[PDB]
Amino acid sequence: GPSVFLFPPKPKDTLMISRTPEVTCVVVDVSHEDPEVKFNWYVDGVEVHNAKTKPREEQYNSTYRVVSVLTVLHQDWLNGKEYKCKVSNKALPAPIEKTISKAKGQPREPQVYTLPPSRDELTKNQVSLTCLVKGFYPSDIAVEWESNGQPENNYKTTPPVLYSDGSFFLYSKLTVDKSRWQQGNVFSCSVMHEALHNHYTQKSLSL
Amino acid sequence: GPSVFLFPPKPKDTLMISRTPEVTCVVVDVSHEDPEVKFNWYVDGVEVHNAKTKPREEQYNSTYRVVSVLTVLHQDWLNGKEYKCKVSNKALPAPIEKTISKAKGQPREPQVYTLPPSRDELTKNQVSLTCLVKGFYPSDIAVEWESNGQPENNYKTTPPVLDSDGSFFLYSSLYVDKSRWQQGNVFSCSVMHEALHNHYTQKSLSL
Ligand SMILES: *[C@@H]1O[C@H](CO[C@@H]2O[C@@H](C)[C@@H](O)[C@@H](O)[C@@H]2O)[C@@H](O[C@@H]2O[C@H](CO)[C@@H](O[C@@H]3O[C@H](CO[C@H]4O[C@H](CO)[C@@H](O)[C@H](O)[C@@H]4O[C@@H]4O[C@H](CO)[C@@H](O)[C@H](O)[C@H]4NC(C)=O)[C@@H](O)[C@H](O[C@H]4O[C@H](CO)[C@@H](O)[C@H](O)[C@@H]4O[C@@H]4O[C@H](CO)[C@@H](O)[C@H](O)[C@H]4NC(C)=O)[C@@H]3O)[C@H](O)[C@H]2NC(C)=O)[C@H](O)[C@H]1NC(C)=O
Ligand SMILES: *[C@@H]1O[C@H](CO[C@@H]2O[C@@H](C)[C@@H](O)[C@@H](O)[C@@H]2O)[C@@H](O[C@@H]2O[C@H](CO)[C@@H](O[C@@H]3O[C@H](CO[C@H]4O[C@H](CO)[C@@H](O)[C@H](O)[C@@H]4O[C@@H]4O[C@H](CO)[C@@H](O)[C@H](O)[C@H]4NC(C)=O)[C@@H](O)[C@H](O[C@H]4O[C@H](CO)[C@@H](O)[C@H](O)[C@@H]4O[C@@H]4O[C@H](CO)[C@@H](O)[C@H](O)[C@H]4NC(C)=O)[C@@H]3O)[C@H](O)[C@H]2NC(C)=O)[C@H](O)[C@H]1NC(C)=O
Repeated sequence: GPSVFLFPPKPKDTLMISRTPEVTCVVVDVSHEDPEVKFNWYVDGVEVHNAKTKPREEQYNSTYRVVSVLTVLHQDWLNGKEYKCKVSNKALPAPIEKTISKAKGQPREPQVYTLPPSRDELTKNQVSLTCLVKGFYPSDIAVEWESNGQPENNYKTTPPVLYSDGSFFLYSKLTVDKSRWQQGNVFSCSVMHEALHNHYTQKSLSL
Repeated sequence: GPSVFLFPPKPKDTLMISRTPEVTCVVVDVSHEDPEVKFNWYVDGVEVHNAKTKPREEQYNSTYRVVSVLTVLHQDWLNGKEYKCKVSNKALPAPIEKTISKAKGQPREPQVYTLPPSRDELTKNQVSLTCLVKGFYPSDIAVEWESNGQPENNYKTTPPVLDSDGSFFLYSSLYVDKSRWQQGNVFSCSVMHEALHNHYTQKSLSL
C-alpha cells in the first residue's frame, strides 16, 4: 500500500551558504486505519533526531500523504554523505528504507562557451543565443541568463546529457528579439556548479 | 506485475519506406507460475492478425519479460491511427490494455542552424560543432552527423525540449579534433522529420 519517495536538495540550494538545502521523505498512499507513520533518519548510518515532520494531510483519493523534511549541511551533502529515510507503519510487513546522496565520482569542472546565432537567424524577429556547458560531474548544475543585471525570462535548458567519457554536457537557449541583439546589449550566461570557483561562473555575449 | 508498457516506433523507421517501423508491447514482471501471457492488437478498432511475440527473456529478478512487436504501415502511423495492445493472463484481475498513436496536431517543420566552435574552445585539442534544430512538432525526429559522405562517431544529441509555443528544439554536438576543423573539412548535420520536404534536410559547416 504505502509508497516512499526520497527527494534530493535543489542544486542552487546545496551550493550557496545563504540557502537551506533539505532532503524530503514523502510517503503516499497511507490507509485511514493505520495512519500513524514513523520516521527515522540516518546520516552515513548514524541516527539524527532533528527532522521536521509536517502533520499528515488527507488526499482527495482518500489516502494520507505524509512528509518529513531533514535539513542537511552543505559540506555534508558535497562530501558525499548518504541520507537514509526509514519509514515504519503498521500497514507494512516491515519498514521501508530509501537512501539518497550526491553522485559518486570525482567532480569535474564545467567549461562554458557562449555561441552567437547563425547568420540564417537574422531573417526572423526572434533570435537564439546559446550557452554550451560541457564536461561537468556530477550532473547537479544550475544555468541562468541575465543582461544588465536583471534576469532573463525567455530561456530554456536541455537536461544534462551523458558524453562518452562519463561527464555531462547541456545547452541553454535564450530567445531574444533581434532588435536587442542588434542594439548591442550584453547577455550573460551564469553557471553554478560544485567544481567551479566560488561555485559560480559567468560568460558574456554581444554583437 | 504483470505490468504493461507500450512503445512507439523509432522515428527513422516511420520516415523511410525502406525501414520497418514496429510498435512494441512489453510485459515486465510475469511470474514463473501462470506465465502464459496473451496479446491481442487493435488498429483503430480493427483487430489485426500479424503480430510477432518474442518467446521470453527471464531476468535476474526471478521474473520474465514477454515482448510482442507489431509492424505498422508508415502512412498508418503518420495518419494518427491508434495502436491498441491488450494483455490477457490469469494472474491479472481482468484484461490490461494500453494505447498509442502519434502526437495529435499540425506538424511543424524544424529550423536547422549550425553553430561553429567558440573562440575560447580553440585552445583545446578537441572541438565542439553544434547543430540547433528548433521549431518542430511532433517531437519525433532523428539527427545525424557526417563528413565526405561517411558517418561520424562522436556526436551526442539532447532529447527534445518543449518551448512555450508548443514546438520542440534540441541540440546535437559533434566532437572533432581541432586539426580536422582547420584542414577545412565540411561537416554536415542531417535532420529527418516528417514535416521536411522528403523527410530530410541537411546543413553544412566548415572553417
Ligand atoms: C492519491 O493522491 C496522491 C497525491 O495526489 C494529489 O491528490 C490526488 C487526488 C490527485 O489530484 C493528484 O494529482 C494530487 O496532487 C498521490 O501521490 C502521488 O503518488 C505518485 C505515485 O503513486 C507519485 O509519483 C512519483 O512522483 C515523483 C516526482 O514527484 C515530484 O513531482 C510531482 C510532479 O511531477 C509532484 O506532484 C510531487 O509532489 C514531487 O514534487 C517534488 O516534491 C519534493 C518534496 O515535496 C520537492 O523537494 C521537489 O522540489 C518537488 N519537485 C517539483 C518539480 O515540484 C517521481 O519521481 C516518481 O517517479 C519515480 O518512481 C516511479 C515508481 O513509483 C518510477 O516508475 C519512475 O520512473 C521514477 O523512478 C525513479 O527514477 C529515477 C531515475 O529517473 C531513479 O533514480 C529513482 O530511484 C526512481 N525512484 C523510485 C521511487 O523508483 C513517481 O512518479 C507522486 O509524486 C505523488 N504525488 C504527490 C502530490 O504526493 C497518490 O499516489 C494517489 N494514490 C493513488 C493514485 O492510488
Ligand atoms: C526487477 O527487474 C525488472 C527488470 O529490469 C531491471 O531493473 C531495472 C531497475 C534496471 O536495473 C534494468 O537494467 C534491469 O533489467 C524491473 O522492471 C522494470 O521496472 C521499472 C519500474 O518503473 C520499469 O520502468 C518503466 O520503464 C519504461 C521505459 O522502459 C524503457 O526504458 C528503460 C530504460 O532504458 C528500459 O529498461 C526498457 O527496456 C525500455 O526501453 C525501450 O524499449 C523499446 C522496445 O520495447 C525501444 O523501442 C525503446 O527504444 C527503448 N527506450 C529506451 C529509452 O531504452 C517506462 O515507459 C515506464 O514509465 C511509465 O510508467 C511509470 C510507472 O511505473 C511512470 O512513472 C512513468 O512516468 C511512465 O508513465 C507514463 O508517463 C508518461 C509521461 O508523462 C505519461 O504521459 C503516461 O500517462 C504514463 N503512463 C503510464 C502507463 O504510467 C517506467 O519508467 C521498467 O520498464 C521495468 N523493466 C526494465 C527492463 O527496466 C523491476 O523494477 C526490478 N525491480 C526493482 C528495480 O525493484
